Amino acid sequence: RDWQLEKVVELSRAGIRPPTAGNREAIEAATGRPWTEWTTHDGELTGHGYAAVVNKGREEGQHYRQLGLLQAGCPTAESIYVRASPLQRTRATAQALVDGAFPGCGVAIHYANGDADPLFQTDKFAATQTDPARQLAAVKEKAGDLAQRRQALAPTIQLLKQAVCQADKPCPIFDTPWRVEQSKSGKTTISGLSVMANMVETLRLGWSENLPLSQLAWGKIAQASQITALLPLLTENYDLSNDVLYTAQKRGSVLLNAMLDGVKPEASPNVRWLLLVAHDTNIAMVRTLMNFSWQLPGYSRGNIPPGSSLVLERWRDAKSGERYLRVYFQAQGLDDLRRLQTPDAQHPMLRQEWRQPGCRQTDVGTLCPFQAAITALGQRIDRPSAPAVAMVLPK
Repeated sequence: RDWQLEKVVELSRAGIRPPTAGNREAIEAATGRPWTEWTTHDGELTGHGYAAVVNKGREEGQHYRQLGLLQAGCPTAESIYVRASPLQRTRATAQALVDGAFPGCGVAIHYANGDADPLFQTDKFAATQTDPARQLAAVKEKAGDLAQRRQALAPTIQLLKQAVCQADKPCPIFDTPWRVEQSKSGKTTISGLSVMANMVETLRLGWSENLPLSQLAWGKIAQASQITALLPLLTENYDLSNDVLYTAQKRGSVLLNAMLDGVKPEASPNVRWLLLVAHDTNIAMVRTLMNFSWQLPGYSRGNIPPGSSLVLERWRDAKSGERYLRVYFQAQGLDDLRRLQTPDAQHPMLRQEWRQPGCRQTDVGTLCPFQAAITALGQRIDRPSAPAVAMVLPK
């Protein structure tokens, strides 16, 4: 064996959800019409979502056993530690991953006893909140000419409008020019764009969910390519929120730091696989701190599909004993999620590997000298916003 996988650190997004309660209200207001009520409650992991996540977890359990990272059979405390954001959907997604990865092993997952995890709900902690003033300057600065940004996305805005608006009946959201706004809590948002993004996320999830076409966008969206054509609005909103460097630094540093320290030797806990299950906003902030941009086929730049994940693998050369870090983002394509396609040779997981000068191509993927990789991924971390977190939760 030329290469030995030593440690996995993984940050999964929650699986397929219906829109959140807030999303629903914004998007129904924005389109002057009610949207499909799913058989899943708003914000929770759909069963289809669980199915899709189980399928990824099953392949991943098989993959990592074959690579000798994981023991055969049921895992121990040394095999894996799963830590999920306390929301229902992330817990359920955590359960679904280990459900697939360790068939019948009743593997426990862990989450904070309250509603805030310092790794995830980072805006609930002193060290890891944005300063409103700074946040506004930073968003306004990346945004620049917002009228110019709206014009550039005009075609995509139109496709969204053709999909979600009734002819003859008003569609207010498409009429409001794009401004940076800031709520009393200091959350910034782009008027019009944000809610359009929310709409687009809901359509994508509806597609992925295997909703009937009649309940997705009233018959208007019939093929995966139509979802793909709408995703640049979602990319736009991410560019002006979660992937604004400053926001990523204040709210995402603690997570990236916990992730890099987790892939480091002598890590605590002593586990072969540290699986963190949280939200798209969290993945977005981390990859932005990693300065890791991806574009998977069928998706737009930076897109974070349901049940997707950012992975850090520490590998070891069998000859030299030198250590390498492999970093990638993985997801399933739109139709694959819709079809509950089990990933395999003819329908592989979509994947893009991070790279920098120094990395090398190997049988097991792009591998980057460890210390140079850890240093590079970490440059952008704000140390004061990266407190140490005990990775093993209580209870």
